[PDB]
Amino acid sequence: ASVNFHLEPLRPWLDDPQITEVCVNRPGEVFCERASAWEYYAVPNLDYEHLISLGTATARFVDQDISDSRPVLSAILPMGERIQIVRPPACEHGTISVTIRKPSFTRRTLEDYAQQGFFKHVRPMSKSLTPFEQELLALKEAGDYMSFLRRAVQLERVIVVAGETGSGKTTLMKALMQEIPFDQRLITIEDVPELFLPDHPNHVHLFYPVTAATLLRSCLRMKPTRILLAELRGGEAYDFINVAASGHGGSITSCHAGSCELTFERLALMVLQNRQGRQLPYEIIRRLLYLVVDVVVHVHNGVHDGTGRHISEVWYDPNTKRAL
Amino acid sequence: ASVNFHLEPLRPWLDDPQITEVCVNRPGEVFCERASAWEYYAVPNLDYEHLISLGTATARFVDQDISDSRPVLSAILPMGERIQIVRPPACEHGTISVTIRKPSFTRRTLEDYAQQGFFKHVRPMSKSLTPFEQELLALKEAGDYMSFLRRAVQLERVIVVAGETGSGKTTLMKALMQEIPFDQRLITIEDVPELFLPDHPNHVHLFYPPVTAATLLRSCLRMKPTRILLAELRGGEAYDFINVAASGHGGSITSCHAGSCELTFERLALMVLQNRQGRQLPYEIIRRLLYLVVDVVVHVHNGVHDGTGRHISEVWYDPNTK
Amino acid sequence: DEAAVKRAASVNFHLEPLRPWLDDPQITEVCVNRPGEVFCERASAWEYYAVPNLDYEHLISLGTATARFVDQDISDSRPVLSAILPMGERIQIVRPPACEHGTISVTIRKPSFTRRTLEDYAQQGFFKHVRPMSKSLTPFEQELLALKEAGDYMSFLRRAVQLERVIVVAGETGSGKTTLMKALMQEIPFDQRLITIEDVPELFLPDHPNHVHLFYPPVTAATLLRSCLRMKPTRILLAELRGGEAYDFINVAASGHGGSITSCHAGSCELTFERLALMVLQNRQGRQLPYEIIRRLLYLVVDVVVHVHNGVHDGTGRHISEVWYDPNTKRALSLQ
Amino acid sequence: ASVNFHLEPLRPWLDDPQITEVCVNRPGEVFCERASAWEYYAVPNLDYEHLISLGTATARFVDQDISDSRPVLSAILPMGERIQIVRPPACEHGTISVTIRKPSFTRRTLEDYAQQGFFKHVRPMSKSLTPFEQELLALKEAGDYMSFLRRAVQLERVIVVAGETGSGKTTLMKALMQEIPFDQRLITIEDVPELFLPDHPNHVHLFYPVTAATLLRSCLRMKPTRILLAELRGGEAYDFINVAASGHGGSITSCHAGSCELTFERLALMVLQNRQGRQLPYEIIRRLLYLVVDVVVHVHNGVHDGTGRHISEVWYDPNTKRAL
Amino acid sequence: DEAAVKRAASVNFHLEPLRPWLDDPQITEVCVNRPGEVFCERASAWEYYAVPNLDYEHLISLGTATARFVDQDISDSRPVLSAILPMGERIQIVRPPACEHGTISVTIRKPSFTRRTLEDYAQQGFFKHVRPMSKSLTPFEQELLALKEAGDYMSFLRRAVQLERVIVVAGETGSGKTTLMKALMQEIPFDQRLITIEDVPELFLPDHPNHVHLFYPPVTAATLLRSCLRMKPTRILLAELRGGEAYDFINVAASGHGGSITSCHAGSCELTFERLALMVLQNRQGRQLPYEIIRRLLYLVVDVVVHVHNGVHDGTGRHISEVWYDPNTKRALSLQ
Amino acid sequence: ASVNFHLEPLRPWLDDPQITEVCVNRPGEVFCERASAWEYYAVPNLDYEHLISLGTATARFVDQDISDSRPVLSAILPMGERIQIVRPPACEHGTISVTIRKPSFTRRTLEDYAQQGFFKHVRPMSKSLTPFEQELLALKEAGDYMSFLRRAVQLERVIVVAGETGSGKTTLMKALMQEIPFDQRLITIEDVPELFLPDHPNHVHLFYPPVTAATLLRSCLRMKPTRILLAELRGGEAYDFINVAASGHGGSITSCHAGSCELTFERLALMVLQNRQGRQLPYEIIRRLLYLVVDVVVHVHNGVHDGTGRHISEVWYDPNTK
Repeated sequence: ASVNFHLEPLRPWLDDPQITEVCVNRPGEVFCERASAWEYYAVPNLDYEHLISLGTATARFVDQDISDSRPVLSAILPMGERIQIVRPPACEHGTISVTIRKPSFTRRTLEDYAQQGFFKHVRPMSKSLTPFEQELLALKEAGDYMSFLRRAVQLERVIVVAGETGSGKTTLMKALMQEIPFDQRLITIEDVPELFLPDHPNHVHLFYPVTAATLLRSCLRMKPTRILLAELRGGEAYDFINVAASGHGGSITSCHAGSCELTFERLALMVLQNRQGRQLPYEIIRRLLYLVVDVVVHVHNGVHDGTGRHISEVWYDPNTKRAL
Repeated sequence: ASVNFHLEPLRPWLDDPQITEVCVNRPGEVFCERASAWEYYAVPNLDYEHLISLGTATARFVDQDISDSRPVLSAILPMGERIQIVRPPACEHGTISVTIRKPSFTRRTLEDYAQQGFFKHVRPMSKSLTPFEQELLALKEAGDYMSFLRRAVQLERVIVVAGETGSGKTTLMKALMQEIPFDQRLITIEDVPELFLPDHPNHVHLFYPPVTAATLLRSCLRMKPTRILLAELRGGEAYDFINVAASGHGGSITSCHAGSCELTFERLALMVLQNRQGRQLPYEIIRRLLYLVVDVVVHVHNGVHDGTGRHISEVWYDPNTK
Repeated sequence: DEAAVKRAASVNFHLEPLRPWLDDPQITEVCVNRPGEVFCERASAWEYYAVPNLDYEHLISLGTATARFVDQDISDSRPVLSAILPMGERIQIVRPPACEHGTISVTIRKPSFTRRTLEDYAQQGFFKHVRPMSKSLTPFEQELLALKEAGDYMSFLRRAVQLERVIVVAGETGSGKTTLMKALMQEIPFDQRLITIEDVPELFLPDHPNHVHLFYPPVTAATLLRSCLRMKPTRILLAELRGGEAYDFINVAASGHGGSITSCHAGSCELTFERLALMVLQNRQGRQLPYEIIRRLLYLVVDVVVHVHNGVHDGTGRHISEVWYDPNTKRALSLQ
Repeated sequence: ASVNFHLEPLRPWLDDPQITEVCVNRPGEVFCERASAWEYYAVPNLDYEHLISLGTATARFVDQDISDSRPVLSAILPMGERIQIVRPPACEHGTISVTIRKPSFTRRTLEDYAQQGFFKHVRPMSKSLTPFEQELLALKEAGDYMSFLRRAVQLERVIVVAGETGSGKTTLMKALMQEIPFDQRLITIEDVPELFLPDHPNHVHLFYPVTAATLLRSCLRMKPTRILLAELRGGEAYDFINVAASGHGGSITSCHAGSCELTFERLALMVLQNRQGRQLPYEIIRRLLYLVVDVVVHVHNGVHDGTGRHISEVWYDPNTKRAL
Repeated sequence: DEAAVKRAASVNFHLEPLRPWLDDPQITEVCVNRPGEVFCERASAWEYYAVPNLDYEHLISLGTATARFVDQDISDSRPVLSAILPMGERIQIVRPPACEHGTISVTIRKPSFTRRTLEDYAQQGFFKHVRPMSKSLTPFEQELLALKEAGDYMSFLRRAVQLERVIVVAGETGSGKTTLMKALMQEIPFDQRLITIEDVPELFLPDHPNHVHLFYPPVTAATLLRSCLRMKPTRILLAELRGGEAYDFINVAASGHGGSITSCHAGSCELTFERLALMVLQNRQGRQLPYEIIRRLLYLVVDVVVHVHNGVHDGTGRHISEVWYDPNTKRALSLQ
Repeated sequence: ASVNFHLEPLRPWLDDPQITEVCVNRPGEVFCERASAWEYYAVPNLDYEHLISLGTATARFVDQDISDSRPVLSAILPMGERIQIVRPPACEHGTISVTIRKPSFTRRTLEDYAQQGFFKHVRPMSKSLTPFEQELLALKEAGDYMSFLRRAVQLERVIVVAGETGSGKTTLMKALMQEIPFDQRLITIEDVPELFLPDHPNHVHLFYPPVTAATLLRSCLRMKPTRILLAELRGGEAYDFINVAASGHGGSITSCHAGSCELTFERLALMVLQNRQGRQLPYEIIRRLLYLVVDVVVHVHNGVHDGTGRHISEVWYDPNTK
């Protein structure tokens, strides 16, 4: 009842059966998902103070605490909605991230599905690529790497930006992010603010001094279109694999590595830092990386020959992704 | 004697030798198994309050407690019946679930079994694929995926509905559940109420907010279900799921967030490694357990880029691996 | 001195009705399964004797006296007792929550006094049948193997029990495992000593006078299995393998207790071994074993797996799907 | 100085350079080793009380405590002697086991060794057995198992007595122990007193309610001719292997097992209970058992045929001990 | 507001003598290795500039001001500092216990401002030499391989350094490893930026003006290796691999810092990899790696091992026993 | 300046460029290495008290402590010299051990090395067995075990003396030590003083009663020994032993209680598994490390039964494994 009172400013979209998700990224606004598309609404009556009290109320509704020491909260609402709340240390200051995912009521028979054309698009078996994969392979083969990278982001390929320390990985990552359609929901996970999103109104900045791993798990309950982890460095690599395997595509991240092949090499080493990652045979880890990582872009300092920063290699091998 | 008193409304079925199981899913009704088939009986004088008091009496009989914080109870009654009681944090509100399994007393000699045909049906065990499996393989081969899925449910294949979050897995899972014969006993395990069963009168809804999906799966072993319907596999329960399915509980339907059919088995393995026992298993053994237990994986795709919309991208079925 | 002497005299007092069997050098084991009777092991053969002046209360008192002699308690919350008696006898006592109500189980092991030198052993023919130098081949497991390959599964199962093979009855719940297990138990010779371990009284033995029913509601199936090692059973009949006991089962069987029959919920023969292995991993010591070793232990210990299926789906009815028997892998492995 | 005072009654044998070891098994006596042979001396002035105070004095000489809670003590004496002390819980009541091992001063050149015939007895390489091994193999082949067992004990083979529960293993073990020459030093490790030694004056009974494992390690510092562990049951199996691999031969022990092959099977499982035992691949454990265990005698109940207790099998395979 | 503004102004004050380089858009890195000079990276090339009005005390003050701006301390017990300056520059500062006495090391990384879209990258030719599609074969490591097989080890070693191969100088203690390492360092082009990590000042660089000597006596060889990632060295010269640093070394090298030369006490080339693997296991994260993966990392990262032996035994004198070079296994492995 | 003061009696050798190492093993003497050869010098004014004060001064210079409970010290002097100091719990009584290693300053180009013959001796690395190895194999083959053992010590093979307790391993180990050239620097590590060296003036006796055999082995790395003589391998030190031997310290002689040569490697592996790092190594890798590091195993047998008496039963040598 204390929770339901604090959910009052969200009633229009909470009661609208056409809407599947109700998000608050910062005071004053709401983003709602209606048929897989996001809509903006200006709700001024929704102060930062209001959202802070919303958090506490929800915490007290079940065995739990909300904090500064415990900024990430998961809860189930009276009417069956799931709510994820991230507070000010773990998310951008002055903001309180809320994601409410409404229960699914849709009832169709297998016959109803049939008439919707639900069984018309099953890919039979073939090692044959999708039209999108063919397209990317052609652009690469043509040597048009700019178009390749733009299309890869549009076709929601998982992209790892690789490079030697001080290579400009973050900058390239930022360039790639500008190719993400502006109406998609983005969540950034970082330690120091760099991945700003001026053209992507529907976004949440998450911060770890709470780890990158816990934030990645938080994202699963946050309905992002893409997750943008600034950098893979240790045990999170396993969680990253897991998140991407879960269906969260279109991710862009970065990794210090001396080449494309060394990227997969170093990512494997990071997986072995996870308690679950350690249980996986090495060959399985390497297979997971290939199933999940679509593109590796390596940025090179240009020093054995004074060429300056340049891209040394772009790795893309969907034929091993198809087969394996 | 306190438990026996509360058991009195069930005497007609508890004393009938033809009956092996006596269930109460909600106040006012009883379901009984006679020769592997369930029968409904309306029992008016079996209030919600009567069942709560039944629970406490049975708890005290074994020197245990049962309330909101201890909602799952296992006990053995003095006449040898085993009783499983789930109360309403862990089961549907205003509802108590009771399952009484009666002792087996039948005596038959080796000669009795033979003349009744107990040794006549011993199959060779050729890796040549059971009539049913050939039927399912033929449908997939023909590309009749609707009939395939209907038959799979009817043939009690273990089915995992896969897809990314918000791709309609639950809805498909619900569509597949409507293909389960209406006279079968069903138990749902979920954290949000979604898997409603309007056409399956014999059912129990179990809930987890310690009570977990894993404890609820273990509870199901003592509850005589025909199928177990776990809404979603997410962590350590995957191991318990494997174990339950390996124990001979077939016809399960569940879901799993995954980016493809292979990624489903890939993610399910990672979930098994979250279990204390699952961790002891070599990865190859986990992958082998999944193949022995999981018959079908249906992957749902949102069709965003190609503008295809909501569709099935792949159906995995390989009984030549099992 | 006196304190110990006083405590020794009380035990002896309650041992009085067993005095004849306890003093006879030709008797090695002395058992009481229930009020009014004793079973004694003569030359590896059991003999029945009626002792009416040996009621329930006598045995209760016997328990407590023996407990006190070790300074322990045989209460209803501590119903299993092991002790070494004044004359050197090992005694195991199980009381009424852990054994059949209105019964006490007593097993008295007796010490040697006769086999002191190697010359003694040779005199009573201990070195006479050392003839097996452990055959790399199959003895007349080939008889069993032929019956299986001839398809006569009824004879196979009867012979397997007679030949003391370890048998696991498998099937889904409600498939009739217990009933088949009981059918198989009727094939055990009626003069053999049997001990059942169950949660629910189901494995009744009308034709096996020398038996003890043990029960678990701390007392578990595992503690009861360990207790059996100190009773002198011919076979141990654990109703069902469900968790950590699986490891104790393996160790009981590997210690030379043949002819065990048990059950396990499983969807096939292969899924039986699969599920038994998971149960082993529930044990503190089972966890230390590599998976491949657990699977090897199962194959060394488990001779036959009979899987039961309810044919209601195809309309076949109650039948056996598969009988698993592979002494050749038991062989290879044990020789590997 | 407090230690040296308590070592006074032992001066004759401590200062005798001909003697390498000075043992006290119980109040009143001393056993000394002179040229690998033991000698008895009656020393009445050496009370139980004297030995208790000897222990404490030695404990206080270094960072340590002697107890009931800490009954096993290792120390190095002022003049370089090593002393092992076991007190009343861990050793037979009313006794205090002392073993003093004197430092080695012998100086020989390689030339001195040569004239002593030190290089005359090197076994070249052959898979050929020693005369003793040939002898045992012949007795076994002849079917004379009584003579085989007697000779095995005399030839200091490591013997495991196996059997089903209630088989008479201990009794056979006791029968085998009577074949040990009466002038050899014996140490028994058990939980309940059964392995009495009326004809072996030089002995120490060790007890665990301190484990069988810690007692086995204690034996290394106690100069036994043979170690007699009543029963192998868990992790000690590894320590047993280690002790036997160390050169301590002539051991006799027991193990519940359903056959000879099941003995090695069960012993392997016990090794896996040790923290170090777990590191060994299974094949290595099985190889260690074969290198260390010479004979397995299985005692059988005689029940499939009413034959009574008998020996079912005697396992002896030195040809796999030679090769592997 | 004001507090932060006041603290921002102090840093800028001490940044004044670097103002010309900091404001020039064509300059990307700005370094101070010692009082009186700056080195700046123009187009991946270093340039020397003399700045006399930039003494030791200036740099001390610069450190403290930057520390305060992050609210930290650059003391003699905390001599390594990382910070992000007001205009976005990353700055690494090492002071006098951890670097050469009477010197401070400053490295200022500068932010982009120009490469915002993919169109920008193409304009400055970032997509021009993506031509290597990573050859499964050997480029002109075949040149090195021929020199080794021709037996011209002197040319081989010179070329290996020029070709920026990772080189480990191996040998027993007192075999002259350090001297050979110094000989090999003279083969590094004099215009490359070098950073030495040592316990003992030995790796002097008279012919390499752009260098920083780092020292470990908490500051360790490992923390210094991590510090190097934020300076902008061409190569890192760790005097000796001894323990847990081996893992950081592997990660520095795998991150794209080619041309490293180091040493290791070992009795042969094979014993080098053997000992390096043991050092990796001294690392908290190194311990998580299976042994086979550690050995694979070593092969991916270490190009050449030169083993030195003192021929006093045979009377051969100071010589090289073996040169190990196997790009074919590096290859197979990285492609495996 | 406090350390420099106490260093003044060593100035002649600390300032001589031809000298690479300056050692003090006991009061009154110095040993210096000039061109890989040791030289003795009598230094009267270098009392036991002077060396204690040297230790403390050096400790304070690096802000550490040195007494009975902290007897091993490692430091770097201001002129770049590394100094290892062991004081008399951990080393012989009335004795302090000092080792000063001087910085290497030599500059040579690739051209300088070539003309001086630094690249001329690069061997093929054929698995065909070094002249010395053939010599040793021939002696064993001829059955001349005395000459074999003498040559092995001279050729600086790592030798493990094996046998059961009280079989005379120590005595043989001492006999083998007399075959080490008298001008080589030796360091013994023991818990009871037994490995006396009357004919080896340049030596240090290290003792362990925390100080262990393992810490003492690591100390030896900074002490410039020609050979390390660990009395006995018993536990976790085995790993450090392997590591020291793999680091290029050859000519080691040690002992190990074992019932045969194969049982020696068998027991040494078990000892390695007692080390925290040793535990991470697969067993096959431990066994391989032992074979790479251990050249000879001599087994001593008491000859009790056969009445043979004290003799060598087997000599293991297999350079075709290394």
